[PDB]
Amino acid sequence: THPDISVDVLVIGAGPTGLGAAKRLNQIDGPSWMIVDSNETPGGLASTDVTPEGFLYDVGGHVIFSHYKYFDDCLDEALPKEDDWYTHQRISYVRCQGQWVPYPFQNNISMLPKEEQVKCIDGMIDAALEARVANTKPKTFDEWIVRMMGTGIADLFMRPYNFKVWAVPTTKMQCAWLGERVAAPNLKAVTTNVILGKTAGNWGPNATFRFPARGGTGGIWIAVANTLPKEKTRFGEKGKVTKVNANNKTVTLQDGTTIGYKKLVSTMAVDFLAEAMNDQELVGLTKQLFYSSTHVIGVGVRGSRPERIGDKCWLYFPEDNCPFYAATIFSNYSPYNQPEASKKLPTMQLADGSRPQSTEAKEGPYWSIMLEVSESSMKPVNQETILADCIQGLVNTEMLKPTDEIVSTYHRRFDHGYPTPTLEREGALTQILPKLQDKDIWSRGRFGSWRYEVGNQDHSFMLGVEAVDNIVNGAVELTLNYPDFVNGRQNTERRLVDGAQVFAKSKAQ
Amino acid sequence: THPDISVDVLVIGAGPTGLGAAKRLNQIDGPSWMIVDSNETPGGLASTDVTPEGFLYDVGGHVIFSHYKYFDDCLDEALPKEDDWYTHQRISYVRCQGQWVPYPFQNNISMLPKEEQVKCIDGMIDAALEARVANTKPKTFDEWIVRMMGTGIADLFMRPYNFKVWAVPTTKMQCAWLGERVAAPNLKAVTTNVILGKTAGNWGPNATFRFPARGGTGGIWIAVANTLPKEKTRFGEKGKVTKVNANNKTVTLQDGTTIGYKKLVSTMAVDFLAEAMNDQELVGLTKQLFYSSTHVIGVGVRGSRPERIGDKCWLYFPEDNCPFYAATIFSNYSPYNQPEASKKLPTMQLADGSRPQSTEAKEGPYWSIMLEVSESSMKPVNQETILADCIQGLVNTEMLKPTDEIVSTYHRRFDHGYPTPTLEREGALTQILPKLQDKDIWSRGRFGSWRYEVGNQDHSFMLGVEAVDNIVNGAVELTLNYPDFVNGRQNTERRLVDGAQVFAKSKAQ
Amino acid sequence: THPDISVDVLVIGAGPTGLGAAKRLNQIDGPSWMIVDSNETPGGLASTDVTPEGFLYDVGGHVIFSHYKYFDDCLDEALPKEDDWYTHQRISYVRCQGQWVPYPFQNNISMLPKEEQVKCIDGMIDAALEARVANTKPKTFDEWIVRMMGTGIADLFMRPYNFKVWAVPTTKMQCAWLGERVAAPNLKAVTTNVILGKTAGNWGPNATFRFPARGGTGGIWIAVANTLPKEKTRFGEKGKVTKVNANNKTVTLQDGTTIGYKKLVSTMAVDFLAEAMNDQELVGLTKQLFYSSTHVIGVGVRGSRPERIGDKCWLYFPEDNCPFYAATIFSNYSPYNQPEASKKLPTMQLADGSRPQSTEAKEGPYWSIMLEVSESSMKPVNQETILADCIQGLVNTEMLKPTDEIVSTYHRRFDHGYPTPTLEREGALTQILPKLQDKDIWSRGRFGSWRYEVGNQDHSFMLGVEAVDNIVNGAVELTLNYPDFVNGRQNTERRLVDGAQVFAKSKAQ
Amino acid sequence: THPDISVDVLVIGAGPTGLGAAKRLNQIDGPSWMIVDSNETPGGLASTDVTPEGFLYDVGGHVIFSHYKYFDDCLDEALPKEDDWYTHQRISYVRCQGQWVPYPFQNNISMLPKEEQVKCIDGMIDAALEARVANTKPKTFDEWIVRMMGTGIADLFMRPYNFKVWAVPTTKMQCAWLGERVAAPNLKAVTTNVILGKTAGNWGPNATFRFPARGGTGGIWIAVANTLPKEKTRFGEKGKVTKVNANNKTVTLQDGTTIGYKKLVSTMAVDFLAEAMNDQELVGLTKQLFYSSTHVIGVGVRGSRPERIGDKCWLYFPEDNCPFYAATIFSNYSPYNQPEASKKLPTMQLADGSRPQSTEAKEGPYWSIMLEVSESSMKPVNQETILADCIQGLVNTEMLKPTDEIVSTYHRRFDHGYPTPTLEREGALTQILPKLQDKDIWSRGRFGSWRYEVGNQDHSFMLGVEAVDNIVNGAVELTLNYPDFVNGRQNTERRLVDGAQVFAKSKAQ
Repeated sequence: THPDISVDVLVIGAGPTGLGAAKRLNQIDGPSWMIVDSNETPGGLASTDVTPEGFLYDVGGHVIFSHYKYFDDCLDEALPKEDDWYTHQRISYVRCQGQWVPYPFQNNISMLPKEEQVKCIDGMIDAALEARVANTKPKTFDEWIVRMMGTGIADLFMRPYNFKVWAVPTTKMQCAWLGERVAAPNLKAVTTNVILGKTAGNWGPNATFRFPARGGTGGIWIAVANTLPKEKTRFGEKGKVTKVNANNKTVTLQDGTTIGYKKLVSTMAVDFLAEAMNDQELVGLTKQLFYSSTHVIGVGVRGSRPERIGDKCWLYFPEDNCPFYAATIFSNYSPYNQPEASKKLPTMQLADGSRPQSTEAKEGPYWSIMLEVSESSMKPVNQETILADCIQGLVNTEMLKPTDEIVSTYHRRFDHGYPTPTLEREGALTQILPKLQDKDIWSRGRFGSWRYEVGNQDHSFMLGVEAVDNIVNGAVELTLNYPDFVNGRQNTERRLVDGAQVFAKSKAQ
Repeated sequence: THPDISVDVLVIGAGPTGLGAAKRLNQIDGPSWMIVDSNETPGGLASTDVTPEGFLYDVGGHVIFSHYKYFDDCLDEALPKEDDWYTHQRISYVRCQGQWVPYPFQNNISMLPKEEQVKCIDGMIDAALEARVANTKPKTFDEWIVRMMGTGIADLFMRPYNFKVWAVPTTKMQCAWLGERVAAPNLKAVTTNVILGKTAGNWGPNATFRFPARGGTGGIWIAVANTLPKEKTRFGEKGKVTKVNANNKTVTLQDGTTIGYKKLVSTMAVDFLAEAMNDQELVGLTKQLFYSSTHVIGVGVRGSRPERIGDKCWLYFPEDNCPFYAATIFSNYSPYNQPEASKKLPTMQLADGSRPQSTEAKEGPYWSIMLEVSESSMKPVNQETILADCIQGLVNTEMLKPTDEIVSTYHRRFDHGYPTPTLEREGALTQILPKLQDKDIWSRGRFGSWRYEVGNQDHSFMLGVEAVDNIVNGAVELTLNYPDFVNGRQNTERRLVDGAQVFAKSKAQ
Repeated sequence: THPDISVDVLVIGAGPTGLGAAKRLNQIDGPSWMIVDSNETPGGLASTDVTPEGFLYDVGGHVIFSHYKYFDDCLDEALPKEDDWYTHQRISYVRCQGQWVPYPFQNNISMLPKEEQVKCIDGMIDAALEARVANTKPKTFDEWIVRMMGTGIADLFMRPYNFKVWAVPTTKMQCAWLGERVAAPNLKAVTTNVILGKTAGNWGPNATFRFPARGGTGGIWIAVANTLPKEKTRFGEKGKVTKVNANNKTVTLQDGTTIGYKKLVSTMAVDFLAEAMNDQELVGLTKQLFYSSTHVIGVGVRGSRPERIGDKCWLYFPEDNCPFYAATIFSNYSPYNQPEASKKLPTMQLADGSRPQSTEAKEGPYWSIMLEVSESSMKPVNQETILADCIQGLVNTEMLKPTDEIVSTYHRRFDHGYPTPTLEREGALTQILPKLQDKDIWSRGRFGSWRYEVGNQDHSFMLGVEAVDNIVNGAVELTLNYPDFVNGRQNTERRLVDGAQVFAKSKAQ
Repeated sequence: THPDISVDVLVIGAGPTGLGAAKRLNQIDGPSWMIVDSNETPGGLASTDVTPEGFLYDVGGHVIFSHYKYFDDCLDEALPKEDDWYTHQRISYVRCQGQWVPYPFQNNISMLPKEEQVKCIDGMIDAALEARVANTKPKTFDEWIVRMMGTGIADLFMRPYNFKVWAVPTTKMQCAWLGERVAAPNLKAVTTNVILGKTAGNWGPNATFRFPARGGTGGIWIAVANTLPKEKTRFGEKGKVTKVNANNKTVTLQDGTTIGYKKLVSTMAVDFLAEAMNDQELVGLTKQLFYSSTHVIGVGVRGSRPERIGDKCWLYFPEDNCPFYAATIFSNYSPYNQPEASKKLPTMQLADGSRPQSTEAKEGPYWSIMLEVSESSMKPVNQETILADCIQGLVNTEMLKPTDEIVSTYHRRFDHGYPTPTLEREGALTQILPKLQDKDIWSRGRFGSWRYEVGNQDHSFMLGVEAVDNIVNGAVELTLNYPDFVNGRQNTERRLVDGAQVFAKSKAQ
């Protein structure tokens, strides 16, 4: 038959990965193509939302660090101005027994109760002598942890937190994925630091980072999308992909529109990929993976930001006094993530969950905090409770005086929050992925790919870019198959203008 | 002034590297490009010779295990017919103590005296213990050897072999360039062998391969080149470059003709290049590294190839029982390497260097042997003595009976035969190579990029290809920059058919 | 009341230990004393028995190696003549898959099937690399074995044999006791030996050893006893100790004789000790110990000793084709352990368990073999079967041709054969022994002490000696509390004549 | 011809050792003997001396730990009175850059400058790892030291100090003398104690030594000496032994007396013994030995035990500002180690060594510092300076304010202070001792038998007892050839009254 229309290449989804695709597609501009999204608003998970009260919230505190000069090119193109951006220094703390413990946890043991210090140092000495003897390799993530850290830190922080974040015990996932993320401590220097009750806060992927002036992180993907030809895109219920026939290389939509493709690029969750294909084998295979749902909770609050807080960017919570694994001061990122002091809002409620004295709308400055709470079969959540539970956690954490006035409340639940790096993961993937490609499909994304090592924004955008560049110029996908490689380097070669483009506009003479 | 000719990208040299340039270049066909070469006949050092007596001798008799599907693509495009190729499993030997020992060396140690067996093993056991206890690595190749090998093993085989082949010790070499080239010995495996007296030859990158029926290894490049647009090529006095004006982007010839270039790809020897553009910073740099000059000697011999010779291909010579560092049975490769069975040739003279009984021209069939030996300031050779001593060595090594009739002989020598991986090499190259791109020069190859880790035909051709792909599409050269990457993988993505090509075709409608 | 008689010191039992006691007691001569034994014939387990056919058998092949110059003194005194003794070289073999494998097993792997050789060498390489990493210590005997030897030899020989001997799995006993007994292999030299198919038979406690001219090893203790005052001794049913009251320091006998003592020395089995004391606590404690019963089997056989046998002294049987753990050629030791060739005996039966072809008494020379079979709750035995089962095992071991004529048969069962070095042993002893001493009692012996490390004849005799010397001169008991000490040395200080004795006879002037 | 008298045993020298040997000679009371010394006084070099002002000083901080219940027996007997006993908890410090640091110095590193802290700590880390791996053995004292400490603590105590006290580079001394303990730096302890800045030292509740109420350790000597019948002693210029003929077993006395002996115990310096016996070989051999020459200097001071002094016992000095390796406050051991408060004495000099402005003789109370200065040809000393040195450096360490008043001075240089544990010491000893012993000579002593491992008063004493009881009771000399053994145990077995003796006494009935 005749597909309603046909291109050489079809990109499904408007998130960062889909947009990497669209960006290189558009840049080379050799082949027929176009991109679709169920969302009239592009950016997917990387997008932003807002409360009627006027407070903005990302999906869980998205911050920028990139290994890609291409990614950076695209960004600077979409937000070219100096003031389109704010530049911040990473500030991280961990809440343990009343303390704010500077990240990395390790050398900051100095700030601990001396007894817990003792425990940590002990377990760590054990791990050190033991490691001295190793040819071999860690099996589980847990095992890895215990190996690089020691049972003191393991029991104290690592385990409880990492379950709080992953919604599964650290024993049940693997250690393959940790290369530039998770910190492995050096005993000698830790001893030293503790001796001196001093800190080293310089390490981490985040030394400096930047944030969009206004519009939250969703503004990046809006601005980025704006750069494309519009008739080459469809977002809305017209963008919703209902069905896939990989044998006809055709896709059916919500409106029953049909589309042909020579090749396909899909950023949508691979399980839904399969479900939409009606491929029994494939779905059976995709069920083998695991993921965690995220609940995002922001809070509007009245009054100029407290002194107890200040320059703190985001931070973590191992203890069980709070439902959330992490939290973020959004106000610190820019002035535009919350309304203006000048504007008058009424107090929604007291931090202790009580009526304010009255109903009047007053102004003051304000501030914003965004915390995230995980859910899975091993760690469920109750929706109604969970919000109040969070606010409570804030109380308990010495975050808010119960006297504090809550001006705003935000809650939303995301079904696929995280690819879960379980042990079964590589077994399932190494099956799924190549299976797809032989059908001429590139599944890439936080979910399309399902590799969390690679699940950051630049990572995704570059998964799209690479998938494309492979489909055209036969480029290998390093972001995909060689994460430690891509992460362990600055990638300078690929730019938004390539010698091809240069020599074409050269040819124009 | 304007120059006589101008290209987007200028390619110098017919070396497989350069031809990789011209091939990818032509394929994409985006910018203007050409190739210019001194030699009238393509392939350069990959090109083949024949004695006045009708025997073919390559330069070394190069054989193939290929890491490049694109490569095999151009090869199967140049040789689309069935009979075009012959295929063989590898037979490799090592000459010590009146005994032929197969590769890999150590397992087959069972063919040695139980005494030499003993000592070797002991070196290997000590080495094994130390091996379990080191966390660290070798500065030098020698330390490398002794480390994963042991002494008896080393002295018997490794150190001497590498002297004969490099014209240098094992101590003056850096240890970083291998792990493809040589096996990882399991003292266990070696033992189980020695225990049983069992024979298995499995190891090496030489595993199985193809050889051109006719033309030797040079016909390949003849063909592959004849697939290029002719106006895009110059080989002869019309092709020789007398000078390079580096910042004028201009190139000057032996007939006087001139070329400006947007990009410059040199496969030409990096030192040669240095003096050529006449810059003493660069020439000082280049001269910071020296090389081993190589001697190639082929020889034709009368009658059915002997009882002893049989299925063997190439052989290693650690012992001082001769001059030559290694040899090849060239006739083994193809039936067409030697003159026809029916052709009559007289015996030029006996393997014992005396005169023959019959100055008569008779036939038998003929077999051909071809061996190579290096030379340098620290391992000199005599130009007049060499040949004689080679044939002598043939007799000794039990290649020959002095009764044997020499039908033909070949000798020729190349000044730059091998890049030598000095401990000083990268420290220098990290200066030499980078600067060229500041001038827009990709100097790639064996002697172009000076890395034998990627030294071989398919590799060099690849340095060219990738230099192209980087110059157009901004790919990174993992061949040049990252050897173990490309080597430890099969690279399936890059090819003679890519999306660009395909959709040029499709859209043509 | 009045004990029938009273001495200062009472020794119970005439075995080697008891005799050590009596010997030093007598030597010093200071205190009142005497010694009693249930046995009209002294020597206990160290004694000898004889078949009506005239073949004598020890209790399981007792051979002499001593660390004690005092022991040696006593011996030379009792058997002062040159010809009272024979001097032999230790010859030991192990039956594995048809081979006679020279002791020590390890380096004699050369004589093994090359495949089993492989296995052994492998397990051993493992154990070696693993041991290279150890600070730590072996827990069980099994663990010890596997550590020093490797899983090849472990599975092959050590495990099955050691259960065959101990009547308990190696896992269930401790590695504390092995210092000069059990051999721990050196990989390097083992490899070497195997490469050369050669042997090293020089190690062991036994390099040379001696045997009593006539009378078996019982003759030693007969002579040794003869050396004492007779009225100072009681052996018979007049020597049998029925009861002990440690509170009265009095002992009652079979005849109801009663005896007082200031101190007591007891070589009798400590469990029977406690049972005889009627001490509930004690017995409860002594039940915590384990031991193995021994069945001793000798064989009279007709005809001059076979060539297959020769100089072989004794040897071991890991395999399950035979009931017995060990066997000895008694004929080799002395000509007097079997009757004289000149004497005519009838054939009792065929080696295949049949009737001879006549009942007539014929002479020939003869020969003797003494094998031992263990018993315990984990390895029981059937009395009647077990003999014929043994003869059978001989047939199967290529010991006797079924055609061989059996002249003589010996069988006897010993309830306490061995102290079993179970893991529980030290826990039990450290409770039992000091408990005893506070009652002024020294329990010493193979069974009085229950320490097998110390369970050899010289060990025993010296346990008696030391216990005494302690009870008088405040000597420490090194044989007892410091076995590794006594064993790792030649003990030259203590003699049969001491300075005291010399200076007393000096005082006689 | 004839000796003026004949003994079985001749003991040369009245010091601790001679006294031990004698003590058992009588203990046993089997044979005849005589004991001699050239001094009217028993006690040799373990003694005490008294000043004109009535101060007194032991010979170097003689302290109580006995591994021997026998040694104790002798004591308790000698000095019956509890009111003759003074009991002191063990107290110890070291002077480090102004600091008093509780033994062990390791665990108290906490009191130190932080730079030096981490220094020591990296030292111990590196050490604890390399040691983690060690298959090998330390060939020097120093070697083993660093293997214990890590270079940090290594530098900061034992190198400069142990050279201070040993007067030889510790790299020139064996570590073997410290016997069987593995040099396994204990990191967890140091680390933790360092975290806590927690001070932890010497030992208490328990660590203690008793001291004679009056008359010092010479006082002890006379105390237990008097317990002998007088006739068997020769003491004075009279007892002095001027010649040794081991052939006739005659010792020629000073007065012209000569004495025959069956066996000989001689505690005078091994060398000097070789001189007296005029043995050339043994002279040339004793030439091989080494040892240090010692200076003892005590000080009278005015006033009551000071602030910085406290109840502290004795302390060490690694630094170069003071000549002594150690000093003990005698004041605390017995109130009688100094004149009575009411005694009236003049003041010699001022702590800084100025004139007492008043030369009147007044009372006040007093206290006492003894200290010790090392000498070798490696570390020569100056008699003149030395007193004033220990003075100054005493102020350099702030043991005095320059005003502190000195009531008296004691100085003496003891020729043979210490035998040194050089590597060569066993090369000498092991040869020399068998030589002598076979002459029927037991040469035991500080410099008689030469081993610091067992150098204590109790070690000497019991080495003599050991020897004698060898000759008579057939006893091995454990404190002799097994200092690891004797030093590692509770030796309860030999008492001053032995069962033998108790039985002899019962037969006195």
